Amino acid sequence: MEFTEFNLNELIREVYVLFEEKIRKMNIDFCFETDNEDLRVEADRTRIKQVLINLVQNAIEATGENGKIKITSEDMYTKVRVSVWNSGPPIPEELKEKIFSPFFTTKTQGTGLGLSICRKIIEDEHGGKIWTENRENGVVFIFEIPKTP
Repeated sequence: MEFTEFNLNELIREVYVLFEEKIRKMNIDFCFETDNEDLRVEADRTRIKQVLINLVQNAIEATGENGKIKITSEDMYTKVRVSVWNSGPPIPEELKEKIFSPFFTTKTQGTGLGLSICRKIIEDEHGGKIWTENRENGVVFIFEIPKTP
């Protein structure tokens, strides 16, 4: 695991830069907002990164050309929350939970949403929570981790 202290907002930036070319090519309107530029946490930097990478990849794929992605990060005292919202069709409430389970079907297209590993990292490793809600003309994926283990 190796837990290090880092600016969580630095991870968000690295992941935007990773997908920036694609986001631009697709004419996706991207927004990042934080209520605290220095959002310090002790966590497994590599694994949290992996979660953000998956959430942004999925948001790009779900929103499609001319879509919209917003990431927000929030300082909540002893914990942080990161929200990755995309414009696009809602996830049916029935797959809202199911989506984080180790469930698998050949019906799923592409290489998968990778959300079981996301839940493994956030909840099982970090003691936090990850969930999804339907919002605006879109869908949001939210996680919360404690600031310290």
